[PDB]
Amino acid sequence: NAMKAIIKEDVQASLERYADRPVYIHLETTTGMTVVAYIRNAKVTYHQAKIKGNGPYRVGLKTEEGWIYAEGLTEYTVDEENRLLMAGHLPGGKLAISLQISEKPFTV
Amino acid sequence: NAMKAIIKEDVQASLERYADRPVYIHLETTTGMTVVAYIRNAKVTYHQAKIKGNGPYRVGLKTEEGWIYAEGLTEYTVDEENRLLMAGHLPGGKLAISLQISEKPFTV
Repeated sequence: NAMKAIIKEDVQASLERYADRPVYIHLETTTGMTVVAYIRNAKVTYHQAKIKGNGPYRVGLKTEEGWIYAEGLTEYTVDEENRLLMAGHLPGGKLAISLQISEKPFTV
Repeated sequence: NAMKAIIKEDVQASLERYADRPVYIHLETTTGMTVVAYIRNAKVTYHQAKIKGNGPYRVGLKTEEGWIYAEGLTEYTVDEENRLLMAGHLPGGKLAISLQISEKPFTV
């Protein structure tokens, strides 16, 4: 739980860090928890990235020929492996989301 | 709305059709609708694929070095462009999901 409330500018700086080179992505949505949609270790290269909103937040990544988008993000951290981990959880709607970016495949 | 109730064996046959060659994927989850998670035109090559359950259904695709998974699918079709379109909608929980596979990028 090194997760901390999102600091917009720090996340933006972190996203630009991983732009223009191949990275692995984990994008998952859960509900009430049961998994709804899940993509793990999708390999992509994005050239533009932006975190928007004032809380919760939404992140959009423009890939080679597509898009990766996540809304409802409220917390994050950059771990010892330098992986940008972001997440959000709405206790009322019982909805959770996770978007993680790493230079290496996600395992355990 | 050419969407029709899922026929497990037909979907399975369709999934195996796109296995082992590069395809484009659209995977999206929405709620109450507002988009929650979205990946459009992710390019992947999956070697194993299976639709499970008895209704709703869940589809798992094993990619080169990751996974694509969607639960709550109830309807589908294969359109004129030979694209496998699948979706599910839970009016009670106000949750929707879409998983689409195509040999070409998704546009309009």
